[PDB]
Amino acid sequence: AQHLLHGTLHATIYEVDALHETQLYATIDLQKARVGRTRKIKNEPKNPKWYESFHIYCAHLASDIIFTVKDDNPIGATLIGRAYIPVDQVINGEEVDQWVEILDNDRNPIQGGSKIHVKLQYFHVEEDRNWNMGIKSAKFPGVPYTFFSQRQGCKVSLYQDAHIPDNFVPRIPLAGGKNYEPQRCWEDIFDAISNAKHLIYITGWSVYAEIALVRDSRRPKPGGDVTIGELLKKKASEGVRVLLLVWDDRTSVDVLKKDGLMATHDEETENFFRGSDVHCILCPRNPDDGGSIVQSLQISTMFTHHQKIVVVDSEMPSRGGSEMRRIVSFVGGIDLCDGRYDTPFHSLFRTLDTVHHDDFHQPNFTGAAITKGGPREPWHDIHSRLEGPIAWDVMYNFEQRWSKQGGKDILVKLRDLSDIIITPSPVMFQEDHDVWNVQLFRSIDGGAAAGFPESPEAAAEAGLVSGKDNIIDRSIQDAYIHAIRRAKDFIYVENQYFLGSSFAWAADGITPEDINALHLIPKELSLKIVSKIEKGEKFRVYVVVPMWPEGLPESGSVQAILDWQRRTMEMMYKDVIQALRAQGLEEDPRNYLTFFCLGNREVKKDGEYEPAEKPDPDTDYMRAQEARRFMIYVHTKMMIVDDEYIIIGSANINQRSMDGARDSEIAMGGYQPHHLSHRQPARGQIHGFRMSLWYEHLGMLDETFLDPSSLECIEKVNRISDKYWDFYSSESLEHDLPGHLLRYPIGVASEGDITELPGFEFFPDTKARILGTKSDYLPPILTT
Ligand SMILES: CCCCCCCC(=O)OC[C@H](COP(=O)([O-])O)OC(=O)CCCCCCC
Ligand SMILES: [Ca+2]
Repeated sequence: AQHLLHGTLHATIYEVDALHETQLYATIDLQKARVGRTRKIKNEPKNPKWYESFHIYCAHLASDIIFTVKDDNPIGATLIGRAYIPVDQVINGEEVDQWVEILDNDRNPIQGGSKIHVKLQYFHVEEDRNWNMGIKSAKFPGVPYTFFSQRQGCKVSLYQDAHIPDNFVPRIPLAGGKNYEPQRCWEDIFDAISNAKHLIYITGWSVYAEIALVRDSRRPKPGGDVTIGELLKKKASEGVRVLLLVWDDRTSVDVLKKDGLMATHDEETENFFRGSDVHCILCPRNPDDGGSIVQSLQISTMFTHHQKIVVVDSEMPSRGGSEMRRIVSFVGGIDLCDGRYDTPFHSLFRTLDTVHHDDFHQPNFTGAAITKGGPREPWHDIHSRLEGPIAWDVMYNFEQRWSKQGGKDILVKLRDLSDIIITPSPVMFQEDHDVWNVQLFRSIDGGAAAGFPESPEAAAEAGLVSGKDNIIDRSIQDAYIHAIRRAKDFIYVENQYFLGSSFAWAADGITPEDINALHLIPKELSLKIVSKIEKGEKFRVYVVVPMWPEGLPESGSVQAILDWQRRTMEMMYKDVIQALRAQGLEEDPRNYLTFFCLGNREVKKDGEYEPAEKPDPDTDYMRAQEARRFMIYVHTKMMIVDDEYIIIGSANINQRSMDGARDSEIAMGGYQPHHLSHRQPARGQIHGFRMSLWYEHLGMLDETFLDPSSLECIEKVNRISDKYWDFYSSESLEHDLPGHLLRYPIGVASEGDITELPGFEFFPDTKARILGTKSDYLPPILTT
């Protein structure tokens, strides 16, 4: 490991020239990091011949690029050769077109001649016209090598939580002279469902038919008390085509109940719509490549369809009148199930006799229930509404899924409604300063979605890659990579998971190549920080994660995940410290990369709901109840870059979501072309949205928050978050927490190692190790 390939590797793998029911393929490694594989080409034996374009994104230390030729026959797997090509030949720019050799294990050659042929060419990241330049013009063409292309003429409504009460957001001034206006997710979903006339298409990891979408007594909507299940049956009865694709976890219902069993009522919902006009379909999810035959058998009950989609037809944005319809779609992190309704208040105890009395979510305690009291787990999340042509791309993703894994041939035929539902159309003129350019992205494979291109040439144009048994759409990871690479001022992430780039982890008690969390997001982040230190340019990265991922915090799963997270932070912090040290700067690396979680703490006021019962005596449950504090769960999957570009979707920053062929995901990336930060700072809708989230978490607006690349900003934000952690973790309680953003409770050693905060080996009120524990039982494929 000596040279750094940070950029893009164009490669074509041609043949072997010799040698002496086969299924034969070839893989590309960068030293030990797999970055590509050809298709299994089959019957053909001696001179097997693939010609596969590869567009590879690199952020790797390497001495050699290595091609391995292998045979995967079910009669038995088998390695053939191993070609080397020192990266020295490739760092320069160049176009290495060798007829390189197919060698063996001691590194002398295989049978008697040939010799693999390959074409390579490496572009460092600075070759890209947008590296360190941002979106840089309203002519920006989008992310390349993706299945969906950028759309123009779109409108995006950014959703902070499921609901926002009146008089919540402060005055946040935006470019056109107007103040930021907050939108209401579930209010808008209720209206879109209520008003549909032709189609309603929904996919979820969980749909619970009993939730009511509208609950704010000071913002009442007629019919709002109806449950989503009864709303959909009413709509279907009128003749609207209501199609649902809800994840089928293929565990049967566990009739018994230990009470932070979070269950995806999948059988219950399918049953709820039986005999109605709603067509609900349980949709199984089998991954593409499960590893061992032994490994595959333990894991293939455990991968999910994770897309949260609602698609409806809606009336034409319109003054009057009259006749016609468009398509409107929703994507983000918010499923239509229990535990997801919340507001930025994120109350622990003060809503249990109002909006949460029959929607009590708390899976981190054994046997938590409303009858025993708080704290509930509050739900911070982010969603979006997409109008304009982009809405039809989400609809089309549903159509590909329904055709491959759905039910009867009952998709609404838009060609038959050409006189009612328009073709995919702008909702605004491109000259309107509110207009959005939006592009859809996915993690999905050919086993879950019909209609992917077949020829390897058409696949590579869409950025699709060959899997074990299916073609793979990984445009979500690619969209994150480009969004990070073009970043020039700051990145703000809120995500449920933050772990990956395991090829660059320290071999510390693990064999890194075993982990296979190969997506690049954490490495592109730290490489981006590194490059701005080197240029003397200001840059900051803020990351908001949950205090711990949902579940009992001592459970093997949570502790495994917290250990992956710790190794990812540790690798990043060593990149940043090494770069700082290389400039002879002695600085706090937390002034360049800073990690947060969320928390609440409420005093007990008179007249609060008093539960009848009580947790058991020395439980995590009882401690939390007495300390009056708990985490605010970060379910967000969102990244804001430079106040000008935003990604919202279902995809977590882990290998499960970023791989392509594990869970199925969806996200949108967008910007407003008239509100870029190329020469001014951007002050459009994405800026107002960031400021509203910051107001929610920090409890205040501050001048410094306008420019988060400034040192003054990151410093003020950390300092405040340190004070909130002290308020949070203190045993005494004088007053409510003034904000929610807590410095993530870890310390960074002077060399990058992650250390425990003195006195906080365990999260407050728990016996769960903040630093995580590697599991002996869970395979990395399940937890990364
Ligand atoms: C003992 C509990 C462990 C705590 C963290 C994992 C919790 C979990 O598996 O959550 C369910 C998850 C999808 O739902 P959500 O997490 O997005 O609400 O299903 C997924 O698709 C995500 C799985 C990601 C990695 C964890 C699985 C071992
Ligand atoms: Ca929130």
